[PDB]
Amino acid sequence: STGSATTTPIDSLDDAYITPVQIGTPAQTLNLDFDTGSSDLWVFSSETTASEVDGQTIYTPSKSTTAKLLSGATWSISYGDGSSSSGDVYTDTVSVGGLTVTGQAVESAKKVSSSFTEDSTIDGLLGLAFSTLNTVSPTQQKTFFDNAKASLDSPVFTADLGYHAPGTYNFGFIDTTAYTGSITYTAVSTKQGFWEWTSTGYAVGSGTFKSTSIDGIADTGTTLLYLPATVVSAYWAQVSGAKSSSSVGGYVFPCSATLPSFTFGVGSARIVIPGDYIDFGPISTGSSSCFGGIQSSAGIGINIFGDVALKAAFVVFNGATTPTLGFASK
Ligand code: NA
Repeated sequence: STGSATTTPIDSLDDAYITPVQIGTPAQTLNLDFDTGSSDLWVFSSETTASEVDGQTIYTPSKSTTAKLLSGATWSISYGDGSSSSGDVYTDTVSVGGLTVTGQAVESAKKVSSSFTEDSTIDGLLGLAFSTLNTVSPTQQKTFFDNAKASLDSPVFTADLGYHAPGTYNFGFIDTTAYTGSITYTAVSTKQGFWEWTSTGYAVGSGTFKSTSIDGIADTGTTLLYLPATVVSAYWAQVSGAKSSSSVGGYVFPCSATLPSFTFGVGSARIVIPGDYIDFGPISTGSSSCFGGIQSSAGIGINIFGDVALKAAFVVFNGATTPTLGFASK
């Protein structure tokens, strides 16, 4: 089997991407944030505290003839941005892009933090990291990918995120039309439950490439590119008037600037992030200070290849017995 679904930016900055997901029978379609940095499929639901719902579409298990309470199971998750959610669990039929899993754990939120409530466009998350991070207790649950895997034509999914445009998540096949050149595969460590890999270095604009190992994760659920402070300082030093603002919470730059590209290494291959991809616009409406898309990972404890980096590539998440990541230009 395979599946193929379009993923759409939630706003003009590509802050996140939503993908329609069918849950239950008859289908209830919710728009979920596919997150390769977490392992829970959770949704706004008929159980979510009413004051914490503001415009989201909810899953109502009582209306699904295939829903069953996973008795005694609870979940609770905290993300890198300080957001959180928790609740109970149902099993139900879940379909993505025509690929169906029966018996998928659907984590129903009873509580969500303010950042979820305030984002009316995201109806929940669909985690795509390794199932060892799933927070369901007392019986940990599998991701949608791990449940689908054995049915798939190939044990892979691919992320093809757009810059200010829709893109695609495919399951079970490589679309050889969706990228240029060849795919370079690199080793993954699953020790922390993430798609963790080591980039071979970077370049700023037309500068020379610096060969240096940068361990980090491929995380579609993170907007920005978080890298070591040395790398990030080297990037923003090429932008006149850029600075790190403790008041704003990262590097800002004059909105009048033209940003340089940023290149990262994948083995001997190179992925180029155009400068435009690194502009996240005014820090507040009408400001002439703009927020940067490359930020320091210092204090986060891991480097994160988030959407800024991933949307410059066609990315293969190879979930074979020895997992690997693949990157191609596009
Ligand atoms: Na922000």
